[PDB]
Amino acid sequence: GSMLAIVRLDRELPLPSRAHADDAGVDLYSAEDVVIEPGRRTLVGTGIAVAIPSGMVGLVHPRSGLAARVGLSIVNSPGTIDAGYRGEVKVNLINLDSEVPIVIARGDRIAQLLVQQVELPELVEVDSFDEAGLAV
Amino acid sequence: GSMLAIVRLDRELPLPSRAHADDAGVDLYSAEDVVIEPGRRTLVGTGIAVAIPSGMVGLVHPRSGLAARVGLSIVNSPGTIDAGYRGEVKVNLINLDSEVPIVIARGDRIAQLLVQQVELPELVEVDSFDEAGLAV
Amino acid sequence: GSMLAIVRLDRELPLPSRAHADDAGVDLYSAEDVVIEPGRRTLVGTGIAVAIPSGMVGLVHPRSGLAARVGLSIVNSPGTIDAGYRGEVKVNLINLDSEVPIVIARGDRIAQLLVQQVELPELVEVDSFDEAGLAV
Ligand SMILES: [Cl-]
Ligand SMILES: [Cl-]
Ligand SMILES: [Cl-]
Repeated sequence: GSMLAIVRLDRELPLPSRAHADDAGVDLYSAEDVVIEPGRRTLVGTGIAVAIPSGMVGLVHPRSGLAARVGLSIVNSPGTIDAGYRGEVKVNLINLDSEVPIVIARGDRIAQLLVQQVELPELVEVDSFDEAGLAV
Repeated sequence: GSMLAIVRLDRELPLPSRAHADDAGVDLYSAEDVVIEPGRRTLVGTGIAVAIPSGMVGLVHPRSGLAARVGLSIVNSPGTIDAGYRGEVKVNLINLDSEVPIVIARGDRIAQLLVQQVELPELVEVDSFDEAGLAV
Repeated sequence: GSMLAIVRLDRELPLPSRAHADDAGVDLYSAEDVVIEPGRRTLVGTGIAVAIPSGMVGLVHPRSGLAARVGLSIVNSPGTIDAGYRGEVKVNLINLDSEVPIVIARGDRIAQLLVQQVELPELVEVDSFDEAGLAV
């Protein structure tokens, strides 16, 4: 198997973990108590940092279920975390409901983190796609 | 090549299929007739279930083209389907238009399914990233 | 390493490039000057085309930072680009702010392009998941 190094910047939150072996995502928690009014957005810290491996990407998705059903989502979904980035993971949350505010308590699940391989091609300009080495 | 097992829970819908060999996504259909009013959302069944392989993830994306141009999207995009999950695939659809309802007929394309490899690291807490085995 | 062929359909825009070696995404630019009013959407050309390799997918994501903080996103995020598709990459942008228009100048960063491997299974119908060859 493999590992992902994680720092709890906020030591009072629980350590994120993969609940079941097959689960693509790991839930991340809110470091903040906030109320997001209808149609509004706010950047919320998760209180963790990660060391995504070289050649991979971290992907931050909204969650399904009750959270989605109340209209919680992420403005820039999917959020990306580069191997470079070892700062706090912060999530740009939006309330897509038109009438009902979303109350978020500190410790509440607000997003999930996936990890995948990523290709890192150098972009090479061509004048047209009539070049050797391209898909037919 | 490879295969993905699919169950038609709703036997009266057509079987989803990859239209062209290179297509990343396979279109999924609505099992329901519904009208989504401006700014509203609703959870809609696709009438299918899939068996995502161990070590992979299913990813449910909104479609481009006319659907996107009328403002159809998915609240929690991208939706994820774990190797665990063999229930019906349901899509949390939202109408992002401010004035015009979106009419969806049973059998209409409402999302696309991609399949990718996924990494499944165990999350290991560290006090800081000054540890052996990490990207430089 | 690897390469991705890119055509500048609009020769007056700068060539997109991976800013740092570990960056998952490459920023794409607007070929257009446009103002997106609150809650409105518009399809904007990037002035480039790409040749995604066989067996891979291009993924077009919204960007984090100031763009996300003003409410810029993509209706059908993540946008997908197939190995088939060698036309101009166009982005369905939406202003998720309720009050403040988003001004986009020609040359402004409006999205990022990731490249990943993708699985291309043939979908095979089964009557139930009680079949050989499936995850336990
Ligand atoms: Cl490059
Ligand atoms: Cl874990
Ligand atoms: Cl197929």
